Amino acid sequence: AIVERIVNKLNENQKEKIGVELPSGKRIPEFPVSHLIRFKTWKSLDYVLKDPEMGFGEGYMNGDIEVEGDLEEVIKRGMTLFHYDLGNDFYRLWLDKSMTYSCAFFEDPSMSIDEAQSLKRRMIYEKLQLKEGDTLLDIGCGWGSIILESAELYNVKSVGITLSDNQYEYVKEEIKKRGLQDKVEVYKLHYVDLPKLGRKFNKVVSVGMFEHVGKENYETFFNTVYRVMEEGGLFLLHTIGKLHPDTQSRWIRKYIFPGGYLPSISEIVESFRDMDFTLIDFDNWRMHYYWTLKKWKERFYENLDKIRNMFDDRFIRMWELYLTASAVSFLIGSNYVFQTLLSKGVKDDYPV
Ligand SMILES: CCCCCCCCCCCCCCCC(=O)OC[C@@H](COP(=O)(O)CCN)OC(=O)CCCCCCCCCCCCCCC
Ligand SMILES: Nc1ncnc2c1ncn2[C@@H]1O[C@H](CSCC[C@H](N)C(=O)O)[C@@H](O)[C@H]1O
Repeated sequence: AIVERIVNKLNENQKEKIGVELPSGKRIPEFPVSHLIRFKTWKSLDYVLKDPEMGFGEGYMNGDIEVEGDLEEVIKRGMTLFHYDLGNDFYRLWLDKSMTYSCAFFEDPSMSIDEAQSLKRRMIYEKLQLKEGDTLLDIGCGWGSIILESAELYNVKSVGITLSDNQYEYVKEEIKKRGLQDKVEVYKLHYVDLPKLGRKFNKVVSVGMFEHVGKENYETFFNTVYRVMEEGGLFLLHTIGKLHPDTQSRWIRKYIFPGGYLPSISEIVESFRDMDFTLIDFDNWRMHYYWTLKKWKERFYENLDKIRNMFDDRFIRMWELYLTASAVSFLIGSNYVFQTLLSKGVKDDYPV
C-alpha cells in the first residue's frame, strides 16, 4: 500500500526497475525487476519506513534486508528519493600500496588507485610549493605516505602526528626501513598538543583528519595551526564537506566514525574569522571521492575471502554498505571534498 507508492516513486522514468519482496514472499511489483530488496521480517520493513537511513543500514547489516542486483543502484535511488579491531592487515587489503585513507585524484576513472593517490600527493606538494629546506607538518598523517615521500622527493624535514597506535608503529618502521630517521619524525599526538613540540613549520598539511575534529573545536584547531606556523607559511586543509550546513549521518557515527562532523563551506571559513589567514585557493574534488571509494570497494571484493576469514558476515555487510553509501553521497551531490590553501599573513606573490 504505502510500500507500493514508494516502489512506484523509485521507478519513475527508470529503465532498471527496483522491486520489494515482503516477509510473506509477496512481490511488489508482481513482475520481474532489475533490483530486488527482500525484507525478511515485518519489523525490518517497519524500521525502514520509519527511519530509512538507520532502518536500512541496520537491517542490511543484520541480514534482515537482502538486495539482489546492484547495491549501489539501490542505495543511489533510495538516498536520492529520501566492536571490531581494525588492524593494518585489514586496511592493506583495500587501500592502495601507500595506505592512503583519503580522496585520490583521477585524471580518468580507469586510473589505478595507486596512480591516483600518487597524483593527489604530487598536487598537494605543488600547492604547498614544497622545496628543500621547508619544515612540513602533517596533522593526522595516517600511515605516513606524505611525510615519508615529501622527505625523499624534496629533502624537507617532515613531522606527522596521528592518534592511532597501529599507524604510529607502522610509520616508525617505515622511517627505519627507508633510513629517514634524520628527515622524518612521527608522534602519537592530539593536534591540541602541537605547541608542546616547541617548533614552528612553514608548510602544514592536513588530509582527511578535519572531519574528526568536531564543529565545537574548529576555532581551537585553526588557532593551534596558526600558532605553529611561520609567518608567510602555507596551510593546505583537505576535508570532506557540504555545500550548505546539513544533517549528519547517524549510521556512520554509530558504526564507522563516532564524533565525526562534515562541515559546510561557510562553517569551514567562519572557523578562522578572527585570524590572520589569507585565502589562496579553494578546490572541489567531489567526484574524485566517488571514484576513490569505487576502487576501494573493488579491492575489498577482490580480497573478500580473506576478510571473511578475519571478520564475520555482519562486518562485511557493514563495510560494503559503508563504502557504497559513502560513494553514493558524493555521486548525488550531498557531500564534497574541499581543499583550502591558506597563507599565514597576506601573501601576494603566490604563482599564477
Ligand atoms: C520500501 C522501501 C525500500 C527502499 C530502501 C532504500 C533506502 C536506501 C537508504 C540506505 C542508506 C543507509 C546507509 C547510510 C550511510 C550514509 O548515509 O552514507 C554515508 C555518507 C552519506 O551520508 P549523508 O547523510 O549524505 C552526509 C552526512 N553525514 O556520509 C559519510 O560520512 C561519508 C563517509 C566518507 C568516506 C570516509 C572515508 C575516509 C574517512 C575520512 C573521514 C570520514 C569522516 C566521515 C564522518 C561522518
Ligand atoms: N584530534 C586529532 N589529532 C591528531 N590526529 C588526529 C586527530 N583526529 C584524527 N586524527 C588522525 O587523522 C588521520 C585520519 S585518516 C587520514 C590519514 C592521512 N592523512 C591520509 O590521507 O591517508 C588519522 O591519522 C587519525 O589518527
